Amino acid sequence: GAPATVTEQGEDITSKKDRGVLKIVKRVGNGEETPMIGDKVYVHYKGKLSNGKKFDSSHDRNEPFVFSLGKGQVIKAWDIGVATMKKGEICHLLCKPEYAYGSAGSLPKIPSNATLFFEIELLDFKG
Ligand SMILES: O=[N+]([O-])c1ccc(O)cc1
Repeated sequence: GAPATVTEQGEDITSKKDRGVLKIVKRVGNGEETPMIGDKVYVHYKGKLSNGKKFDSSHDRNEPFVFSLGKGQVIKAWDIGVATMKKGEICHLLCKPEYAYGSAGSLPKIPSNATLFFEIELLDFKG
């Protein structure tokens, strides 16, 4: 499935090149510009655990998730991953725990040492 495919066929987008965050672009977005640090970014997404369970989805909430890029308001993999996206892009990210919730996890839904899968759509970004 999609998690396996990004695990096996994704590109390492980390600065450390430690394969902690792997990406596949599913839909190419618009132009060349990506958001900048501090921008208000609007995304639709779903997240799955390695046991197949969907632990989060903005589509299911009928509202985008909104955050300021690069401020640690989201897991490291998102600050890194979303920063690589063009407006309109859809990508898959495979995030190892060191770029997600680590050994702590996030009660109740994210276990310790969890590798996470996301599909993310960048809807808009604004300074
Ligand atoms: O990926 N993330 O950092 C998130 C995004 C939204 C949420 O409700 C929880 C975690």
